[PDB]
Amino acid sequence: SELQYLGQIQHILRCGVRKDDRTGTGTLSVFGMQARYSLRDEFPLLTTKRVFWKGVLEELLWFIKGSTNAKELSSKGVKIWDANGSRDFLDSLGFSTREEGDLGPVYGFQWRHFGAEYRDMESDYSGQGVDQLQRVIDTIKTNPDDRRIIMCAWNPRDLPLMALPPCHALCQFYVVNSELSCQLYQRSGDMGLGVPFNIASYALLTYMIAHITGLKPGDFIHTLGDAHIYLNHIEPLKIQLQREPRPFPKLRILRKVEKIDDFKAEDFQIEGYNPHPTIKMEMAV
Amino acid sequence: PVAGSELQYLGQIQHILRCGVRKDDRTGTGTLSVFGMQARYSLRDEFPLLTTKRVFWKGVLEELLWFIKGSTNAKELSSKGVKIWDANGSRDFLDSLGFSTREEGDLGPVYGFQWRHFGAEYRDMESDYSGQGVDQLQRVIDTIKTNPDDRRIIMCAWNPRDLPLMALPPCHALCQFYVVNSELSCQLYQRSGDMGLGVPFNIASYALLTYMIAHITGLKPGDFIHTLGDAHIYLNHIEPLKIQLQREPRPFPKLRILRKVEKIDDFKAEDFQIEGYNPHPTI
Ligand SMILES: Nc1nc2[nH]cc(Cc3ccc(C(=O)Nc4cc(C(=O)O)ccc4C(=O)O)cc3)c2c(=O)[nH]1
Ligand SMILES: O=c1ccn([C@H]2C[C@H](O)[C@@H](COP(=O)(O)O)O2)c(=O)[nH]1
Ligand SMILES: O=c1ccn([C@H]2C[C@H](O)[C@@H](COP(=O)(O)O)O2)c(=O)[nH]1
Repeated sequence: SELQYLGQIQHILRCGVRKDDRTGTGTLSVFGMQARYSLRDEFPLLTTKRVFWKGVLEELLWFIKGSTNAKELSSKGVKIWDANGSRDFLDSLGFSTREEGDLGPVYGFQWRHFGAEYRDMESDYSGQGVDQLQRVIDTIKTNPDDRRIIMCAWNPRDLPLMALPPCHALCQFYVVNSELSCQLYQRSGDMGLGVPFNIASYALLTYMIAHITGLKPGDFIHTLGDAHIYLNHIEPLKIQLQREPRPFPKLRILRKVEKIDDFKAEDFQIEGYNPHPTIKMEMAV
Repeated sequence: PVAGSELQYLGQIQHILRCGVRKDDRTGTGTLSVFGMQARYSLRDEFPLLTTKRVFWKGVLEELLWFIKGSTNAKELSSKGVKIWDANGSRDFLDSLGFSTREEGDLGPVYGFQWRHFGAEYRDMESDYSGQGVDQLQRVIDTIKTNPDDRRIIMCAWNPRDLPLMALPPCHALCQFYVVNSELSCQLYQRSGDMGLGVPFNIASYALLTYMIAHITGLKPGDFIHTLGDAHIYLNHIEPLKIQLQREPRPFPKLRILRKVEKIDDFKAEDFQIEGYNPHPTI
């Protein structure tokens, strides 16, 4: 359960090697990890530290709508991408002609219009590109034993146009005994700030697709590439590691939804979530 | 001591036999399947060519060189004695997918096309794609030489746009490279792995690729992390694998690169020598 995440934190603190990165700060890094989180009658929202669930829900709906505009997500109260869409950051990447908030062809664009010619964030891409999100839902409805149910956000062609290359680069879905499972490949995971957020993110997505396809949520397999702890996250994570985890909350979908695009934020309710106080961990940039 | 050796593969075989659920697949046969597995194989002064069963090393070497050249022609690999792709390029098979206008052997935009010209408009196997697409294979080599701490060293063969034009969607869809202490490591994401026939072949394949890139970039090979999606054992493979599972593995061989190669395209099959490979008889 949650001990698997805490075990990964401990393993990086005890066996992780020092490795500098692009942000100038240091990390303790381990390459190649895998954890398994059950989705059966529980939702893996971490209890040893309060997780920004409101951000998790809005960002996933922000992904599903295909939006690549940081202002669209920030206006919902979730400012997690405002640093990567700011004028100073876009200029540091050479995007002087882009309006502030244009993250480029990122998660939302690749999920819904993979292969389309990206112009800007306010363009209409209807009918353009590959709709991977609907393709995986239809494949599950008709051929649940398929071993190719993959949604990939890593686009080498669109890569130089992205404000930040996708961290959760590829995910695969798996069905057996009417149970829907999902494995995520995260090329680089910020164990302090991003990883707890990403775990609930793809657990919520599996709950959405299971509800649409009438399946029961199974497991979420979290595979990491460069699993790293930033140096300014060492002391906060040592505090979290000394906390006793509480029971995971449960996720209730309030109404019967037929299409993935009809999900609203008011359709989801987290019950029984009593986390420890939040731990401030600053984003590296 | 287990460590990152062949015992991990045998352990995965045992775990699927004991905890794998029955799951039908696209083929007429069944599988015992487990979703989500990960193993670690050391590349330090040894090469993970499995010893509990003889591995088609000639196929491993020729197929990787066939990928590096950007070829999507099954006949080009078949002419080297490796007929593993001949079924997916046959005339009967191409017609069953709707590719009636394709010459026999045209596998479509597959690994060789996606590794070297990702995003280019695919025509056929005899086309010239010079200057078109993203050369991921050269990009990862350049990134390792100049920015080894980069967390984006990724070569991805999964192309949703080119997917309906492929004779077979990529099983090993994405791999990532990692550098620390002058050691090059590689993690592979395999969406579905045949533990009996494919997985031992794929382990040596990407371990050999790590040896090639380490030789060019002047780094030491480290570990190869094998991540699996649908790790499955075919039902007709259960009894042969139970026999292999009762065998004691022998020490891994060593891979020797005979000459100093500067570019990934200059590697020939005669540049590699496997020494000390003593596998068990085939089952
Ligand atoms: N280095 C580095 N760069 C990154 N770029 C984007 C991410 C992903 C990502 C950022 C932030 C969060 C979060 O939880 N944010 C907040 C939580 C709270 C709260 O818990 O009260 C209040 C405010 C925020 C906020 O950011 O407005 C979650 C995922 C990321 C990373 O993880 N690492
Ligand atoms: O969803 C996300 C977004 C970002 N990050 C973290 C991983 C890295 O610490 C940083 C991205 O930096 P690069 O690996 O691209 O250098 O953000 C995550 O873990 N998950
Ligand atoms: O490099 C490869 C190619 C194929 N396979 C096996 C996995 C599956 O058993 C089958 C492919 O079938 P699909 O997963 O596409 O259904 O071939 C491998 O293990 N490795």
